[PDB]
This record gives sequence, structure tokens and C-alpha cells, in this order.
Amino acid sequence: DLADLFPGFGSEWINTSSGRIFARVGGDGPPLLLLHGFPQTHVMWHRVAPKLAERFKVIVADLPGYGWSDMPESDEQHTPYTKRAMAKQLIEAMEQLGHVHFALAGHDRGARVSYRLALDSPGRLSKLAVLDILPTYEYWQRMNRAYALKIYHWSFLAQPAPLPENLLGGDPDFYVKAKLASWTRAGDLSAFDPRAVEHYRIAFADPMRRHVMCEDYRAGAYADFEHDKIDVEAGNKIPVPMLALWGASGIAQSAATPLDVWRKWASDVQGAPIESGHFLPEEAPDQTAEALVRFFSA
Amino acid sequence: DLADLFPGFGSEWINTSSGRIFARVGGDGPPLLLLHGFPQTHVMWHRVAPKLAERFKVIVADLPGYGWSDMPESDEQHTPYTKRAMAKQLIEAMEQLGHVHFALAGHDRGARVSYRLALDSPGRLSKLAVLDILPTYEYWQRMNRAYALKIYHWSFLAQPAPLPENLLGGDPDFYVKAKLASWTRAGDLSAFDPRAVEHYRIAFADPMRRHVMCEDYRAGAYADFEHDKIDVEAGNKIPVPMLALWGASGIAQSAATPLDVWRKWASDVQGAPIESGHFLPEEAPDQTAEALVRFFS
Ligand SMILES: [Cl-]
Ligand SMILES: [Cl-]
Repeated sequence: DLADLFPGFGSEWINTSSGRIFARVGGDGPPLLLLHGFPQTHVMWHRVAPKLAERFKVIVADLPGYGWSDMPESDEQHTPYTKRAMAKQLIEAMEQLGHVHFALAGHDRGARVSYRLALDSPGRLSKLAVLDILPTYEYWQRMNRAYALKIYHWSFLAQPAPLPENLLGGDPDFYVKAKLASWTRAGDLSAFDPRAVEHYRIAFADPMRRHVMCEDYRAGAYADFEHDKIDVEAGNKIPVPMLALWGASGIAQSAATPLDVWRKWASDVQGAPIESGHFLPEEAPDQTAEALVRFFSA
Repeated sequence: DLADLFPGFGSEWINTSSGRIFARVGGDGPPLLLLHGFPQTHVMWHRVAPKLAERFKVIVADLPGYGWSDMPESDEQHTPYTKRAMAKQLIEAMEQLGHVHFALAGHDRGARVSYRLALDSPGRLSKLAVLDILPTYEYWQRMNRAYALKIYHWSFLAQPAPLPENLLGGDPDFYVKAKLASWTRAGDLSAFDPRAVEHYRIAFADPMRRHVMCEDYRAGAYADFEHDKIDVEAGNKIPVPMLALWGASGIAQSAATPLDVWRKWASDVQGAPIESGHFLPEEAPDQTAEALVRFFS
């Protein structure tokens, strides 16, 4: 079956009004919520989370609809898979554990939940880290020929159902491995623990999990963009101290210099590149863990 | 099996140095070459070609690599599927028939061959008509969120092999029907003759034909864009009289006001909207045929 990649961590199914959140929980200390993105699950943190668990109570959650979390039924506006809704559902989940103020690090889609959480509900966060993203608004505003070729999946996966779902279902293994490999520094699967790849492949093998991922990308092209547009045009900035980490060969640094962009969105932001492709916690786990431990311990 | 949608047209395999071009030929009078696009074949003209063959020798060709035309081997720059190379191949095809000066109408990819041909070899054309396109340069320069979502296949099908080939193989019958339906005004397949859909569906079922289509879109993102950019930067304009027709619900009108764009590209252009989605000759065959005969005659 599927390997346990978090030796010593407990497992929790947290009930919320939108379905259960699955999480691994370990460590002790101030609470720290870790959110994955696409096409992964909470196991992508397995190389970094033990180092964090030395200092923090580490909650490694599957996003709503991902991994082993429940999949709320979507609707015409992709509501449960908007980052606004995911953020609210994770706030509820954390409250079930007694965590009403916590630290948060997210990667990829999870990072988008994270900065939206900080915009909507900043009082819930002590500190925020985002890994290898710019805000959704900024990717769309910078969508020229070169970038449309680089992140074509932003507009492919956002096509109306069931178009991407039907194409993905012919050979799901190929696509999940293709995306994992294409966004790494090396362009192959060598950075990943094969036991982790199996987790990602098995999640992607479920047609309803694939649909959820497309709903996430549809939200990303519509409501998420519109929520971000409101904030940027209103000049609303994230007031929580934040860390922006990005991969020197990752996605965010394509088509913008990341710290300059985040300075427009956040009043107190620091950042650093890491020699890595998109998948910082797996491609560069020691470097990522150190940056996060330093930031959240300050 | 496949219906003959061009009663009284002959069927020719035209040899060129890059492979054979399939065409239906009918009519008499001045020569007029009609070029289809994606994901179709020459049969998309079946409702309009008979009206044109009243006045013209109508040659209804499958693009290089499409339909029953041969598929030249591609290379790392997608050369045979660049519009420049497709245009040269079709010029050679027409010379085989003794046509060195001819009228030309194209739709979708075939219209991209056509305006590239008009830029490269304008002495070959008496008149040019392009259906529901803007130049490739213009699509890419207008790339924004709205357009990226609308013409997502421009960046999806240009991804390196074998990504789009493998995904298209996931459900090819669904994909080709989805493209046909989604770009019509009706949003379904009711605008199409079912026998024509069978033609499109059967060509799309061949993986090698699907690969060529991706090669076409790869050329469309790279060399075709570069070739257009040179002409824009040099201020080169199409000197052939041209007609730009577009669908009121079609693709070209999403990016811009099509006649204002074409006036930047052509010194003598007229144009009009047709009450139609993208597939003008099938969604609106009478309006399309009328406009073509009036312009070409
Ligand atoms: Cl992302
Ligand atoms: Cl086109």
C-alpha cells in the first residue's frame, strides 16, 4: 500500500462544515499549518516537516478536495475550490484543534489559499510563508505569449468540464508524472522520493480527485482572480509578516522578479531564492526547512 | 464509410517535392484555391464550393499533413508545418496544374497559409480572402487572460511532444467534436452535416494526423510568429486585394476589431461580419458564398 512518510506523526480527520480535512500532526510548540498544492498531497512536506516538528506543532493537511480530505461538491462558480472558501474551511479545521492563531506555510495551490487567508482573515495568522508563487492576479496579468506557453495548464485545466477531465482520464499516470518532472530543476523525477510519487500518482488516479483539481484551476481562472483583483485595485495589502521563497528555476520567477511583486501585495515581506525548480520542499529540503525554521522562529 | 460531399468534382493527388496534396477539383473559369483549417479537412467547403464552381475552377485542397494529403517528416523547428513552407508547397501544387496566378480563400489554419503566401509571394495571387482569423502575430500579441482561456489550444497543442499527443489520445473523438461544437454559435454539432463530421472524426482518429496538427500549432507558436514579426517590424503589407470575413460569434472578433487589425496588414482590404461562429462556410454557407463570389468576381 502507501508508505508512512511521517514517522512519529499522528493522523487526524478534522470535521468541518465542508467536509473532513485529513492531516498528519507532529511536534510540539506553536502551531504551524503546512499546505501542499498541485498535483501533490500533504506528503510533499515529508522531508521538511520533521525538521519543523522539532520546534513547532506541525499540522500537514491535505487541501479540501485533495489527497484524503473530503471532496465537497462543486458548483457553477467552483465555490468550494476557490481559495477564499478553502481558507475558511481550513480556519474552521484549525479551530477544531483549538488553533485560532497560527503560522502558515503553503506551496503552489496551498500558497494561494495561504495569501488569500491572510487577506481575508489576517488575525488568524502569526506569520505566513508562500513557496514559489505570485498571486493569481499577477500570473493572469502577465499572461503573454511566453508565459502562456510556460503555464499552459492554467488555461487548459480551466476549460469547462469535462474537457480536461476527459483528456486526463486516458492515461492519468502520464500526466501527473509529466507535471512533476517538468517543473523540477532536472526535468525528471529524481528529486522525489518514489514512495511520495506513489502517493501523488494514487491520488491522481481517482477521477473525482482529478475533477477537483480542474475545479481548483477553474476557480483560479475566475473567482480567485476576481477576489485578487478587488484587493489589488483597492490597495489592500497583507499585513501579516511574510516570507516569499521561490525556486531559481521555478514558476514564479518566470515573467517577474518575485520580491518586487510581493512588495506590492504585502506590507512586511522578505524573500529569498532557493536553487531549485518549483518543488522546493522536495528538491531543496534542507534549504527550505532552514529558511522556514529561521523565519517562523523569529 | 466516407461520403462524397462534392458531387461532380474530380479527385486529384497533386505531386510536390514535399509529398502529395489531395484536392477535389470542379468548375471551370479562373482558378480559386480553398484551404481549410483545424480540426477539419477540405470537406468543410462542401456547402460553399458548388456555388463557387459556377464561376471558378475550384480546387479544394487538404493542407499538407491534413486529411488525405501526405505528411512530410517534421524537424525540430516544425519546418514543413510552418505556414511559409505550407504556402511554398501549395504554390508548387498549383504549378503542377499550370496555375501560377490564382485566387485564394482560406479558413483557420488555411487562412494563415493564405496570408503568409500573400506576404511571401504576392505575384501568385489575384485576390485573397481570409475567414475568421487575425494574423498569428496579432493573436499572440493580444495574449491576455481572456484570450488565453478562449484560445487555450494555441498554447496547449504547442507544448513539446508527446504531451498534447498523449492527452489527445485520451479521448480523440470527444476532443474533435468538442472543438467543432464549442466554436459554433449553437454550441453543438447541429450546424454541421453529419457526414462531414465523420470526415473530421476519422482524420482525427489517426495519431499521426493528430501529431501533424500539433506540429502546425508548434509552428504557430514559434516560426510562424517570427515570420510575422519580421513583416510587422519591416512594415510589409499584403498588396493583393483582400477580403476579411469573420464570425460575429467567432474567434477573430474576441481579440480585436478585425478590419482595423487587417488594415494594418494589408493595403487594400474590405470585410464584413457574418452571423456565425467560427465555421463560417458551414454555419453560414449562403452568406459566406455570396460574399466570396461578389469579392472574387
Ligand atoms: Cl500554483
Ligand atoms: Cl487559426
